[PDB]
Amino acid sequence: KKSFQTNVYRMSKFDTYIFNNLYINDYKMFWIDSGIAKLIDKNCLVSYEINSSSIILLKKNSIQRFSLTSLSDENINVSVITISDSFIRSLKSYILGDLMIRNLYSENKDLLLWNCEHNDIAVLSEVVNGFREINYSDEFLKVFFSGFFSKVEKKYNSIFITDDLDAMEKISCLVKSDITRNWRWADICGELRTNRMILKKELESRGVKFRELINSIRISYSISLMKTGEFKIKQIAYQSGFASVSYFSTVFKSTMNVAPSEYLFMLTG
Ligand SMILES: Cc1cccc2c1[C@@H](CCC(=O)O)CCC2
Repeated sequence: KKSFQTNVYRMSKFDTYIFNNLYINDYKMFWIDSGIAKLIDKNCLVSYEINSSSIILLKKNSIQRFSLTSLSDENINVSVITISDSFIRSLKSYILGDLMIRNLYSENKDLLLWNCEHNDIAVLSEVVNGFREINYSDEFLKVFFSGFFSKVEKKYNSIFITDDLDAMEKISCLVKSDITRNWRWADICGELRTNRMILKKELESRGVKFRELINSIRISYSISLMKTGEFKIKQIAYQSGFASVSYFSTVFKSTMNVAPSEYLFMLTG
C-alpha cells in the first residue's frame, strides 16, 4: 500500500481546476469517474475532452500548465494516484527488459492520455480505495503498472519512466534532499559538477527561470506534507523552505488557483 498516495477531489458543474508551474514530484495519474471534462494543455497548446475511461499520466519532473473543466451537471470525482519512487524502481526489471525498442523513443511528452478498458479502471480504483476491498500482490501490481506504462510509451513512441542519470532528475533529487537550503545556480553546478551552460537547458526546456523552479518544487513539497495530515499552514510554509507565510501563500495560489487552507481542506474532508 505504501507504494501509492491517493486522493479523490469533487468537482461541481462547470467548475475548473487550473495549474500553473505545477511541478510533478513523482509519477502521477488521474481520471474522472463519470461525465465529461475538458482538459486544456497550455504546454502543448491543445484542448480535448476526457471521459470516465481516459487515464491522464503526468511525468515525473515535468512542469505542468493545464486546466480541467467539468462539462457535466452531475458532480464529478477526480481520482489522483501518486506513485512512490520506491515502486517505480521496482518496475525497472520489467520495462527495461525490453530496452532495444526503447532506445528509439523520444522524450518530449510530459502529459500522456490512455483510453483503457473497464479492468484497468477497476484496478486503479481499488488502488484509490487503499485496497480496502481487493488486496493485490506486489507482483500483480508490478506486472500491471509496468505493462500499463509500456503500453502508453508505445502509443506516444516516447519514454515515460526516465532514468536516474537524467539532469533534471539530479537537480530535483538534490533540491528535495534539502528543501530549506537557500539554493542558487552556483549550488546546483557545484553539487552536480556540471556547467551552467548544460544544466540551463533543463530549465528553459520547461519554460522556467531558476526562482520559479525552486518555488515549484517547494509547492509540491508542501502539498506532500499537507497529505500526511499535517494541518498547520504556518508550519508547512517554513517546512517547505519559504521565508514567509505570505510568500508561500502567493506562490501556492499562483500554482494551484486555491489558497493553501482551501486545499488542505479538500484533502481532509
Ligand atoms: C488537485 C487536483 C485536482 C484534479 C486533478 C489534479 C489535481 C492535482 C493533484 C494534487 C497533487 O497531487 O499534487 C494535480 C494533478 C491533477
